[PDB]
Amino acid sequence: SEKNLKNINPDYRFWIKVEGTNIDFPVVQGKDNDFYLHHNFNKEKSFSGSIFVDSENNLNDDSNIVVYGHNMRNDTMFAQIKHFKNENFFNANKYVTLYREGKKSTFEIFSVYQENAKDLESEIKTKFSNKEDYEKYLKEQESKSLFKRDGIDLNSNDRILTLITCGYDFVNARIVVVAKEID
Repeated sequence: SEKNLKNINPDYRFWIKVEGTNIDFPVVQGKDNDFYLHHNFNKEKSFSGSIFVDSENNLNDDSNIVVYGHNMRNDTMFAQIKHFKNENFFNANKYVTLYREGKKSTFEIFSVYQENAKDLESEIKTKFSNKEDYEKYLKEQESKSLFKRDGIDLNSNDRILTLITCGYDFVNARIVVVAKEID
């Protein structure tokens, strides 16, 4: 199954499902963060692209796994990420699930926020010098959340997942959801 996928495209890395949403897709890694904006999972060019993980992510090492997706308002790709801007939806919907080499991992969402695309590009980090900067980065992501997730106990031992898609409230808006690995 995961093998089949890996065949149809070797850039495949994992499956993702976001609780509360129809997001339930394979995720691919390109050599950059442009290819898969403009090409589907068969690599055929396409307006809607694919879900991709940051091309500089080392999935084994990195403290923050960054995944990007189109929002074109039509219930495809990361479109429904928009619901997390709703306080009630946020309270009720909590978990993102990655399946990778036969293995399921679960992450609890603790932050949602919107931001200018360039601003965001310069803020988002996959790599970290040392534990203090990581901790500092974690507190900033949490502190930016539109809503508090109770009892989350965010610290420098955690591993996180960050999801980024288009927003429409202002020009070049991006919406961002951050989640911490649990269990």
